[PDB]
Amino acid sequence: FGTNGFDIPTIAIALLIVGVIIGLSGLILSIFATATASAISNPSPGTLAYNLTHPLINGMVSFFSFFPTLYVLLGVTGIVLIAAGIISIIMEKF
Amino acid sequence: FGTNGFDIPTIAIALLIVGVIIGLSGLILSIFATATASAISNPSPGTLAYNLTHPLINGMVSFFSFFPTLYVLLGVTGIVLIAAGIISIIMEKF
Amino acid sequence: FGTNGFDIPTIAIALLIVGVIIGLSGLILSIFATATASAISNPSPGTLAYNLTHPLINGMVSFFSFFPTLYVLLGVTGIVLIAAGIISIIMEKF
Amino acid sequence: FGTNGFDIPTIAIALLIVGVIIGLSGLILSIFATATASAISNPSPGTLAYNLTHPLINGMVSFFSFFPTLYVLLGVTGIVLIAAGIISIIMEKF
Amino acid sequence: FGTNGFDIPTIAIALLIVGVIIGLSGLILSIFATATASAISNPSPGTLAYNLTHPLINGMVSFFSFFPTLYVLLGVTGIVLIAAGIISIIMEKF
Amino acid sequence: FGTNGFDIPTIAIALLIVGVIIGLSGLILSIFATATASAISNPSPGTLAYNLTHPLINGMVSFFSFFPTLYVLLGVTGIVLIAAGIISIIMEKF
Amino acid sequence: FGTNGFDIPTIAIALLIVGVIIGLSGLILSIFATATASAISNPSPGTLAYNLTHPLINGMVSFFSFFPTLYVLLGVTGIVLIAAGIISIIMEKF
Repeated sequence: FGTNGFDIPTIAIALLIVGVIIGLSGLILSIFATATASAISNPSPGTLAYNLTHPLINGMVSFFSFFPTLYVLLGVTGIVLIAAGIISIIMEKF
Repeated sequence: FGTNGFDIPTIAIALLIVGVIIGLSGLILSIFATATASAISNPSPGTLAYNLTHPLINGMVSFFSFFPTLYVLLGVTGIVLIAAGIISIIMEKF
Repeated sequence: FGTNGFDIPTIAIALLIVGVIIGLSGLILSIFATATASAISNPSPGTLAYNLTHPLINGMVSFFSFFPTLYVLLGVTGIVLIAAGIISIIMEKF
Repeated sequence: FGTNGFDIPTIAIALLIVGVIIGLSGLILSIFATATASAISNPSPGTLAYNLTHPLINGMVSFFSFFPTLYVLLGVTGIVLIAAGIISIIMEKF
Repeated sequence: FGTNGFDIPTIAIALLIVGVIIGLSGLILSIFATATASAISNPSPGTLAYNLTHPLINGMVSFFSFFPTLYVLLGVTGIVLIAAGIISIIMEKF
Repeated sequence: FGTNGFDIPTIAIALLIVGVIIGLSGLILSIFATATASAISNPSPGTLAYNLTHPLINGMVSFFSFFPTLYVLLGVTGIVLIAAGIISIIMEKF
Repeated sequence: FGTNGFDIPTIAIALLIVGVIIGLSGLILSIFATATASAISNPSPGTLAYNLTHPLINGMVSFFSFFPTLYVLLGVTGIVLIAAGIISIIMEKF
């Protein structure tokens, strides 16, 4: 069901695959982050260990804050692909 | 039953395939999302784990909100294809 | 019974095939949709699972609402084909 | 009684086999589950053994709740197969 | 008594075979289902064994409810075959 | 009863095997966990043995809490397999 | 009196053998169970010997309750065999 490479069933299973992969990734990251939070303690506000450890958790927070926008881009990409498929169909179907 | 590649029975089974695939994808995603919701807990509003986990679920929500429009495009595509088939029939059938 | 490729018995069996295929497709989709409806539950209006699952069923509803017009186009196509056959007969039969 | 591989008697005995196998599986699982229920006791709501054992029975319940939908899919599959056989007969029988 | 592969006596014995096989299958399934019904008991409405066993009998009921439509398809198939035989006779007998 | 490797009776006995194995595993783990609970005692809240033993039982509890989600994944896997079988049937059965 | 291995007199003597063997087995088991019942006494409800002996008689009762279903399966098996013989006769007798 297509013209050259645009196959709606193929697109459907592609959406299936991306959705399930994203779900599993989120699940794994949440589970692992729980373990990380359990592992690290809070020694003291101003001792040696605090100076040693604080920037690490800061970078953790930063990167995990960067993720959402990445997910947004991943979401938008598929609309572009499907639109291109529609346009390619239109171009030489007539 | 056609002229070059437009076969109404073929289109019918194509619709069959896309419909069943979409149904199965929705079923699987709903079932898996139930498991995800069960797995992740709510630690606290302001502790370390909250900072660690919140953007992930935010991205989850975002992507799952992006899906509906994708399904809409997938729905519209077939009308374009069938219209092109009708026009191609008309062009050289007379 | 025809001139070049227009054969009324062939058209008859073509109608046979398309009708039976459409019937089977509708039957299968209804049966599967019953199972889908049974499988998915309603967790709560505002919890995590609702946010996780609602757009999926929304897209389901949308696509299944798109189907009827597709069936309409499929229905109209055959009239065009048969009319073209009649015109082709008329053109060089005299 | 068929064309290439579609044999109604073969389909009949296939249905025979699947039905009897499903019956035996259900019988065995029910009998074994009775023994499981008899074996495990209820120590106390909050002691060590409860913490040790509860998630296991929870997973038991979950998986046994997953079975019904699997049986539904197994039921639907045969309709698809028989429909395909009918369509294949129709295609080249004329 | 035929043209290429359509033999009315062969069709007759084919109907014989399918009928007797279906009868035997129904007989065996009914006899075995009686034994299944005798074997499984009703422990209690809400105890562990009920949670352990109920979905199994639910799936049993579902699949056995799916059978009738399958038998209907099996019944309809032969009409298609015999009609195709008649049409094939007509095509080149004249 | 299939096309290449999808055999409904084979799937049925596969479900049989997985169900019975899961039942036996749960039975064995519950029985053994009872013995574990009986064996270990509670020395005192703050003595040497408590410091020596508490993290071990903590890890026990953690892992046994991880099991349920694993069982959930195992449950979901079969739906994916059966759906793929149905789709593979549909693809080239017509 | 048969085609390849299906011999009605052989089946008759086979039924003879199975019936007489089952009768003798039942006779022997009943006679021996009478002796068992005579041998074991009832010491007291709560003394050492009761704790020592009760699960044994419980298992006795359980296994003897399992026998009836086994006899049912043994009964059903022969119908399957004879039906297969009839079908095999039908297949190539014509």
